[PDB]
Amino acid sequence: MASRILLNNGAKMPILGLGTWKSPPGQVTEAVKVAIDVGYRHIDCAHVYQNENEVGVAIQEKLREQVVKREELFIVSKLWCTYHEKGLVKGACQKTLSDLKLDYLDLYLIHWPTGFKPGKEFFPLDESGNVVPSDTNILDTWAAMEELVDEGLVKAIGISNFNHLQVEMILNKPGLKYKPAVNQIECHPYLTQEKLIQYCQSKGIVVTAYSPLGSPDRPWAKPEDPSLLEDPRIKAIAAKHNKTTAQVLIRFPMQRNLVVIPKSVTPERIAENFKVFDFELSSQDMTTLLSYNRNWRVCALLSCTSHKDYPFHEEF
Ligand SMILES: NC(=O)c1ccc[n+]([C@@H]2O[C@H](COP(=O)([O-])OP(=O)(O)OC[C@H]3O[C@@H](n4cnc5c(N)ncnc54)[C@H](OP(=O)(O)O)[C@@H]3O)[C@@H](O)[C@H]2O)c1
Ligand SMILES: NC(=O)[C@H]1C[C@]2(NC(=O)NC2=O)c2cc(F)ccc2O1
Repeated sequence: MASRILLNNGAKMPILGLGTWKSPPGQVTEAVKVAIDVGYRHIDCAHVYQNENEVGVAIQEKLREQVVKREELFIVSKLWCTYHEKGLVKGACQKTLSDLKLDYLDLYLIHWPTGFKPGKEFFPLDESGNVVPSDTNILDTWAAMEELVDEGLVKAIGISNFNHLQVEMILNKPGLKYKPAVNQIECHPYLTQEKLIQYCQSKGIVVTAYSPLGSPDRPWAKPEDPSLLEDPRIKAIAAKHNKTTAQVLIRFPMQRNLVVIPKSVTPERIAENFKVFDFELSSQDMTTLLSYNRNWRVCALLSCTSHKDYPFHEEF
């Protein structure tokens, strides 16, 4: 299968990337170095993950070592919710660039459609405990993102956790200069997202699937939540193809024409997770995995359910 998908900005994005949420700062430099050594060319980052400096140390080393050229890498980061104000977006991008040791990003995403009050706290909640919003409109945030393209700091802009109509708001924004290239959303067999994927693909927007393994290291997991890596039905499909459960869970979105970004800091698993271009799931396998949908989310942003722009009220 082809390793890179064409974006609506004319650049090609690797369909397999390395995730870095929850990767410890003491382990993520080695994790990104090993990932680049074994073939990965896309790294998914975010300022709110608090490890971009350490990701940058790895990228910089592999670039200086001439293990890879900058043009061959596809580096993604995300604008955090406390920087939606027009006057804060460039600084937020520039801090990410400085941390990552880069002079441009390949793709910069609005991390959530929800803007929060600016300040040192990433989740600034009022005496009572609810997120304090910003009044900045997300069409104005989008215009600020478009300026980053026109200034050369980013080659592509996109969105993340946007529901279908929020996508629609962006796409219908008066004066729209650049369409979003990507919508990065949670997607796996327990949250299959057919409606939202269809809408986005129909518009030339590429979808990236996050938490493709079900995020077993998510901070709020409970023993009684479903577990994709332990699902006997998924292990059965993996056994049939002589692959691991993780490899099936990574190959599944690839065959829906999605980009996928599994996280690991374990060198053996980083390597294993990339070995997904040598087998094919059947259509029957694909439909069977889709049938496991239960609308179950890893990331529901539970402190923001009353924000004007909370995304997960809408069906899709
Ligand atoms: N846009 C957003 O709002 C958003 C939200 C969530 C996630 N994301 C992105 O998506 C990435 C992936 O999602 P995620 O971090 O939630 O979870 P994930 O990729 O679904 O799962 C990560 C977990 O799976 C384990 N693991 C990886 N490979 C494995 C294998 N081959 N066998 C067994 N276990 C394996 C990892 O363990 P070890 O690391 O210990 O090996 C880790 O505990 C993130 O890191 C982030 O980059 C973005
Ligand atoms: N479940 C949620 O709603 C998650 C999302 C998230 N995970 C992720 O990758 N991007 C994100 O917003 C995350 C990351 C953080 F550093 C802090 C909070 C948090 O809430």
